[PDB]
Amino acid sequence: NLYQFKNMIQCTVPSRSWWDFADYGCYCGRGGSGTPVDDLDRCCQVHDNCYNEAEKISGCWPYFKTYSYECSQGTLTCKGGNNACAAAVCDCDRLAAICFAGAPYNDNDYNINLKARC
Ligand SMILES: [Ca+2]
Ligand SMILES: [Ca+2]
Repeated sequence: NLYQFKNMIQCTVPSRSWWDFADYGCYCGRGGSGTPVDDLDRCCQVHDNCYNEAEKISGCWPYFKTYSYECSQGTLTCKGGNNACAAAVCDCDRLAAICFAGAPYNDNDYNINLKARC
């Protein structure tokens, strides 16, 4: 569920306010298309793709379905016992939260002119 994803980003990118990822590049935030603007945007692109794949599981609604996970220090894990939809959504969220921590965040890529730049 979105709340859990938020908590994962809060946990993997402590130095950046969690809400900074909501409207970044061509893919971070509601929807997305075009060529990713940088590595962070590519992380979002793959996350978007990941959710699309999870949605193929009947009745699997990524923003809603809750899953079991833990985030402590140097660990972010999806726990067992998650059903197929929760396991797929947790992995998409875990891997994106991690990927976000590997990419430079460029303030020039926040809230861009989508028509011109994507
Ligand atoms: Ca998106
Ligand atoms: Ca925007």
